[PDB]
Amino acid sequence: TGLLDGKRILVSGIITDSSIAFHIARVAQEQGAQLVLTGFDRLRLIQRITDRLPAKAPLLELDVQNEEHLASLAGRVTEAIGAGNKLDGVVHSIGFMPQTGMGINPFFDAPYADVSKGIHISAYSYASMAKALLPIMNPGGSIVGMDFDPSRAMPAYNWMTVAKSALESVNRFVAREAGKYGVRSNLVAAGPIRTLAMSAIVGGALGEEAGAQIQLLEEGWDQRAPIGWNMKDATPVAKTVCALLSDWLPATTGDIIYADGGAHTQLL
Amino acid sequence: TGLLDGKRILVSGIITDSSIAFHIARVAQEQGAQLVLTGFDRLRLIQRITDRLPAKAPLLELDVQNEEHLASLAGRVTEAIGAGNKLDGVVHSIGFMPQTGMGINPFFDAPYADVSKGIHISAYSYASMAKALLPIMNPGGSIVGMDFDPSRAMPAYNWMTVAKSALESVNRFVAREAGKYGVRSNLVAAGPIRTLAMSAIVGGALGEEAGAQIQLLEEGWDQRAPIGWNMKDATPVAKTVCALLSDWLPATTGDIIYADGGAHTQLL
Amino acid sequence: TGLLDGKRILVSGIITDSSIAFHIARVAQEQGAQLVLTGFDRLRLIQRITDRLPAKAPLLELDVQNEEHLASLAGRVTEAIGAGNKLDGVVHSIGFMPQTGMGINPFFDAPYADVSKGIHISAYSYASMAKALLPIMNPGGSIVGMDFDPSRAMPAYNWMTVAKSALESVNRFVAREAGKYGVRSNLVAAGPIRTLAMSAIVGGALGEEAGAQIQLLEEGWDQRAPIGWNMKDATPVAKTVCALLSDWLPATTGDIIYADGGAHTQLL
Amino acid sequence: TGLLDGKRILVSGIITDSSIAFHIARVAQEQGAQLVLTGFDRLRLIQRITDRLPAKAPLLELDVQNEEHLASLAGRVTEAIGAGNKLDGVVHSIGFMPQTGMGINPFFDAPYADVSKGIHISAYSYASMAKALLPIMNPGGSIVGMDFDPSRAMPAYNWMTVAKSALESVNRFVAREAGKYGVRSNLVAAGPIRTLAMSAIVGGALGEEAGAQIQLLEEGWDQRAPIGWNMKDATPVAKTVCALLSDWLPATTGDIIYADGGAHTQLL
Ligand SMILES: NC(=O)c1ccc[n+]([C@@H]2O[C@H](COP(=O)([O-])OP(=O)(O)OC[C@H]3O[C@@H](n4cnc5c(N)ncnc54)[C@H](O)[C@@H]3O)[C@@H](O)[C@H]2O)c1
Ligand SMILES: NC(=O)c1ccc[n+]([C@@H]2O[C@H](COP(=O)([O-])OP(=O)(O)OC[C@H]3O[C@@H](n4cnc5c(N)ncnc54)[C@H](O)[C@@H]3O)[C@@H](O)[C@H]2O)c1
Ligand SMILES: NC(=O)c1ccc[n+]([C@@H]2O[C@H](COP(=O)([O-])OP(=O)(O)OC[C@H]3O[C@@H](n4cnc5c(N)ncnc54)[C@H](O)[C@@H]3O)[C@@H](O)[C@H]2O)c1
Ligand SMILES: NC(=O)c1ccc[n+]([C@@H]2O[C@H](COP(=O)([O-])OP(=O)(O)OC[C@H]3O[C@@H](n4cnc5c(N)ncnc54)[C@H](O)[C@@H]3O)[C@@H](O)[C@H]2O)c1
Ligand SMILES: O=C(Nc1cccc(Br)c1)[C@H]1CC(=O)N(C2CCCCC2)C1
Ligand SMILES: O=C(Nc1cccc(Br)c1)[C@H]1CC(=O)N(C2CCCCC2)C1
Ligand SMILES: O=C(Nc1cccc(Br)c1)[C@H]1CC(=O)N(C2CCCCC2)C1
Ligand SMILES: O=C(Nc1cccc(Br)c1)[C@H]1CC(=O)N(C2CCCCC2)C1
Repeated sequence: TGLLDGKRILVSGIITDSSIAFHIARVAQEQGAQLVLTGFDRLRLIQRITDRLPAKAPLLELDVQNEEHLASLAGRVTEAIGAGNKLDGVVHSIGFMPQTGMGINPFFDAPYADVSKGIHISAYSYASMAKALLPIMNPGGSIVGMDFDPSRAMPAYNWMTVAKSALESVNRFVAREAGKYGVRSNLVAAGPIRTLAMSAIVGGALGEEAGAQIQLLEEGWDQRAPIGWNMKDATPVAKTVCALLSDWLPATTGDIIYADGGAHTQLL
Repeated sequence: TGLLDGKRILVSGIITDSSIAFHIARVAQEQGAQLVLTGFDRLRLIQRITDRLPAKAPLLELDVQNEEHLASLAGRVTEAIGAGNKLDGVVHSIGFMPQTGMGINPFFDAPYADVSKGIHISAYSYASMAKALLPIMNPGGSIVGMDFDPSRAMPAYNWMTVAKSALESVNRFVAREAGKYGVRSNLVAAGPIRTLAMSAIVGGALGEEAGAQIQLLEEGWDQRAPIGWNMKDATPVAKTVCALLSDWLPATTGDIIYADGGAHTQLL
Repeated sequence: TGLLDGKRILVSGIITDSSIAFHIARVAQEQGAQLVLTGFDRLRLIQRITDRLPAKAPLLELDVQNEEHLASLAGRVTEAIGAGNKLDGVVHSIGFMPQTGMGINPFFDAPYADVSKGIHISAYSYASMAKALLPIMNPGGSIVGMDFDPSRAMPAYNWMTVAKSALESVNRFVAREAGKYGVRSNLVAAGPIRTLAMSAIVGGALGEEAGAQIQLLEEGWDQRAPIGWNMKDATPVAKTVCALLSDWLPATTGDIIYADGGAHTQLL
Repeated sequence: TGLLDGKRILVSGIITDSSIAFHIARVAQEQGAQLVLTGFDRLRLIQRITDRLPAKAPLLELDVQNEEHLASLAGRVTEAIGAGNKLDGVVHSIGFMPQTGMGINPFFDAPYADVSKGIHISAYSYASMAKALLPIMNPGGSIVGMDFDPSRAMPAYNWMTVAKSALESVNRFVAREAGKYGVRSNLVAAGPIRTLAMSAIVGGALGEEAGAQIQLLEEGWDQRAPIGWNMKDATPVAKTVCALLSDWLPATTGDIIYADGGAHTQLL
């Protein structure tokens, strides 16, 4: 009876209880969705974290840089949700950039191997996951990825900005493919969320100046947002992802929905 | 139990059974909303049309060019929904441009009096309506207006394009005001919908070349849209408006959601 | 031998020696252009100001709200530059909004008559001037208007933002008409320039909060701009307008060039 | 006495006489610039081609994937233009994507190694070249790269679209670095130019459907462009690059100038 009643949804990207994907998973389950989860590398940790979700959900291993994992993924999902069943939704909440590509390390000093790894995980993998899963998605389905608005440059975000610009472009091409299946593809551009790592960066993990810059970004964000922005609360973001996973945005694809308090619409 | 259960929503803009606002009203009522309707000039016609909606809804007169109508509107709404009750939602589905400002009449030949009238009704009135109704809206509420993507020029749409560009700008300022009330303001940029008037234009009501241009626009739209576009079906648009009226896009304001099949994301 | 050698260019919008148009006129003359000037209302003042330009230029009266002035304009220009000669360039540097539509007066309290007047002068008149002058422009010619980036809302600029959004839309339609003549149409989106009026607003002419907001805008602008921004210097803006008036941007029309230090490309 | 009189400009990207960079080089020399050229792999061919330029220019080898080439580049340039002299301009006209990432090969079938190579050459190298050359650029200098508008998806261009989206993002960060040197960074988004390779693709080199799609793109481009578009003529593009290399766009950085006939401003 919830927003997502009866829907089978794959959620990637949980690593801590502060992960945006954890909150996406929690809200989707509150709204009646049946989930399959995917996790990278630390599956014991991730199972222990996801035990706290309101309902049980199978956890599958997925390193998006691993071709074998991607080749087997649809079969492993079908095993978890049962033969003859398909997915209605896929959430990509995956991002990574080596520390040379973010923070106080100069923009020009990031080696391309590092940048390439970040773009692989943060942008190309959105296509990789759609390739793997569209064959087991139902018409009317929905693929959602997470974005951080890269239309303008900003301090420290550096090559991760570039990776997000690439992701936005990938999403428009994934929509062309997904459309053949009756499936939508979209991104949610979220405001800053104080995940574990972000608090670590604010605390200086990538250099003092980067931490200072993020605090400034956060303060400015809430100021600009006409309805404000609470960086400690991922729930408005998770709700937005569930809106796109639902039946209520049926004519939106290849697009970007901004769950950012309206900040990007305001100069000051 | 629907998406809009318990919500009180004002819907403007119904004039025929093919009006986008009629379909918005129908879907909102299907999803549990309690409506108040507003109508321009032809209230007997509009009552007869809206008798076909699934539930009863009070019809109020509102000419957005009439200062008296706007000054009395909140009191008349409060009378209709009962003292102590406020609105959760407001739908602006109002547009007009004199024939000198659209169609085959040359762009340069539209007198400013005509253009000004079109901008008054199509853009300024979004601010007028927000001014009148924000004092009787609840926190968490939502103001939605209808848009037709004006970021690029196109044949025949002419000064109505300009009016929509102005509307998009107005919406960003209305978000700043609405935010003070805990209310969101957004537009839905819809693909072409074959309303009575559009079929009239396709049939040559504003000149043969304009009709030909709209048919080309419509065909191109469905081609570009990765999930296609059915100009005869307003329901995907109405669903999108209901999504914004709901609780499920709580961090989106001053913004534009595209219910256009994804066409604007694709060149060809 | 200058950039604009041999070119005949009409420059509107001079009212003080700090007007952007004064600096446009000065630079164009330095670069070899032969000018015709147009002025509103205070022609004695404007002649006295423009006596300080490096070369003589005929001054013609043009109130863009006056239909007679617009109807006679091409004939008066042809008289000034000589029969058989046409214009190569037209600069629109005209803007106005009543004080109810800018400053600390609330957004919702601007009467539409005031907003309409501002849109007439600031947006519709770009079309009016193109209508009047395209019949006496040479192929390869260039129409340039002044813009202040309205893609996001901001404090106090209010309905002038809306007028600029409308102008951007008008410019795209003027390009369609101008193209028939082999003429380009573009806008220059300038950073903040401390004209007489702006210093007056900073000094509180439209309310204290508006003045404070502009100082904040100015400071933020220079901070964001990767090459900085000097609000006291209009010359980089004037140079950009001359670039568009020249032969060196032959494939750019309906477009917006940002002479803003790069500020709009940067979040922080 | 030309537009670029006295300026020392590095031009990369010549491989045939139809290369956009050849035409950029030709026009810059016509306008008084003194050039240094860089070439990839086929230096005998490139010397023979560039012998046809109006003036002599040293050719240097530069594979942007080669760290040694980049590390030595500034020293080799300084050798060619003489100690104590610096560059005023740098043109990046470099792009590549393996055939798996463009054409009729499905979007999902491009291996990441191929995509990474394309992004390395087409996007990261803009940063690589700026890193190498900013230490030998004069204040007031200008870095220009070539772009093909990737804001919307389109048939066949596929991962090259993604690479261009990344480039646009890189350019905004390169502007932040370049600004420290008093140097601007910008892209020129060109309309389609019928280079050797493009004619090869139109002739079916990357599959019949891709060729058909490009012909459609080309036809639509000229139709939309308000001043038209001649895919056989690179000169308007080269002129635009020279405008950015000149002193006449001094307040534009991190930005994109569209030398596309105005096509991107028009829907139809
Ligand atoms: N935190 C914010 O402020 C913010 C804002 C907007 C968007 N986003 C985006 O939201 C998404 C989730 O980020 P988050 O803030 O929740 O951080 P997070 O660290 O909780 O999530 C990132 C996830 O990426 C996964 N990942 C990394 N490498 C992987 C690989 N090889 N294979 C599979 N998964 C891999 C990690 O295991 C982790 O689960 C990312 O796309 C991020 O860019 C974050
Ligand atoms: N039809 C499409 O293709 C399309 C596409 C995108 C957006 N839109 C927009 O959707 C909205 C509804 O348009 P529609 O196609 O349903 O047409 P419609 O003719 O059914 O609706 C337009 C409404 O505006 C009302 N109106 C006109 N002058 C008014 C005034 N003075 N005061 C109050 N109301 C007034 C009319 O009475 C009518 O109800 C408009 O904003 C239109 O621009 C339409
Ligand atoms: N000053 C800035 O910060 C800034 C920034 C970006 C863009 N702009 C724009 O540049 C242009 C010039 O502005 P400015 O700052 O030089 O101010 P200004 O006051 O010097 O110029 C505005 C001009 O508009 C003219 N004008 C007003 N009503 C008119 C009418 N009825 N007919 C004809 N002309 C009329 C005035 O006489 C004046 O010459 C305007 O379009 C303005 O919006 C200004
Ligand atoms: N042709 C068009 O329609 C078009 C349109 C817009 C933009 N562009 C862009 O203009 C630029 C030039 O393209 P073009 O059409 O003139 O094609 P071109 O083939 O003539 O130029 C591409 C150049 O990239 C060089 N290159 C490839 N790999 C390299 C490497 N490892 N190191 C150094 N250089 C390398 C090639 O040697 C060649 O000189 C590219 O950025 C292209 O994306 C082209
Ligand atoms: O890093 C972030 N913001 C951030 C913003 C500005 C500067 C810097 Br340094 C960082 C947020 C946005 C984002 O994509 N994140 C990712 C970064 C890679 C690992 C997963 C989380 C976290
Ligand atoms: O007119 C429309 N499309 C349209 C598109 C292209 C050219 C021309 Br002429 C028309 C649609 C979009 C739009 O705002 N409409 C309005 C026009 C004013 C009266 C209410 C409906 C109808
Ligand atoms: O007003 C301006 N900036 C400005 C910016 C922010 C808030 C406020 Br209040 C003002 C500048 C930009 C602009 O279009 N101007 C116009 C305003 C109308 C009269 C001519 C000059 C001056
Ligand atoms: O490829 C092009 N257009 C193009 C457009 C649409 C589909 C396809 Br397939 C191709 C043009 C634009 C562009 O970046 N080019 C590059 C491609 C890589 C090698 C150098 C030239 C050529």
